[PDB]
Amino acid sequence: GRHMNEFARKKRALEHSRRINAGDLDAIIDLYAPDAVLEDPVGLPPVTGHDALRAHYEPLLAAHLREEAAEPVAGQDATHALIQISSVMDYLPVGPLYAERGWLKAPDAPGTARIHRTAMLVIRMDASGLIRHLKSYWGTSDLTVLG
Amino acid sequence: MNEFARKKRALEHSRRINAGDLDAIIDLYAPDAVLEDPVGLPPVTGHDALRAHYEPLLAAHLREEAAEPVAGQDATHALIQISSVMDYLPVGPLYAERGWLKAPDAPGTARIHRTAMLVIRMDASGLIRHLKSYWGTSDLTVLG
Repeated sequence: GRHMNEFARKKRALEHSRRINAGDLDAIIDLYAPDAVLEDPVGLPPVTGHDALRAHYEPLLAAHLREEAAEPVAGQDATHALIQISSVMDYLPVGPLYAERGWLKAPDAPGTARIHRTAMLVIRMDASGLIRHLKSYWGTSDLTVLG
Repeated sequence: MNEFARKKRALEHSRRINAGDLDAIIDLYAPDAVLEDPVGLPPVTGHDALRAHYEPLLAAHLREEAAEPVAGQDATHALIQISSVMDYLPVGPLYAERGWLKAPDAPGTARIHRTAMLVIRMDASGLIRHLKSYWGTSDLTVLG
């Protein structure tokens, strides 16, 4: 008994990419419901609630995570927006964790290498515009170690 | 199914739609496949309802251009963004009814553009168990 229209969900999905690029942690977290569930990537155990979300985004902000997002689409189901995201960030300090997980090799800078990743996000939003659930789909074949 | 395999099947789905052969598309689906197109509408399920879903699209000469897909680290998912164009008839009038677009001044030369993102769940054989096609009224445009 209340919901968010396609355009607001769409803009909201673009705002998530926007705030990630702006690098302010407080703003990124504000987009999530207090108990929001993040799967990044889908296939690994979910990150849930604000404190865990902060700890998830901090290393990404340290690696200077940079996203260029394509135009999102919307579901006709009152909650969803999907968006494709191309991303670049430094190998450090996240890369070694992706290496340990089995997702990529290990460059030879590594403090000058960068990582490219392609992902498609499935985003569930409630009537307040808060993200209740975000699934970031990307595999090892969507993960590349650049220069 | 490895990621590579999953990605290609996703691409193959767009290819067979473009080819226009009904049987070849349906052949990609598991016996109990579930299709949601669009997501938010009642699921289409079963061989016979899957055919009746794709038959008017084929008549509309639906063309898909697929972007590069991604795979989930979960052994089943591939996601793919799809831009599609089709003749306004015969499906347009359906969409216009529900208020998803405004009916054109032709309609015999008008086209329908659509942007969608698919979430495909496939079994070990590369058969589609579940396909969620996410597209909204704002992802739908009437051409000419």
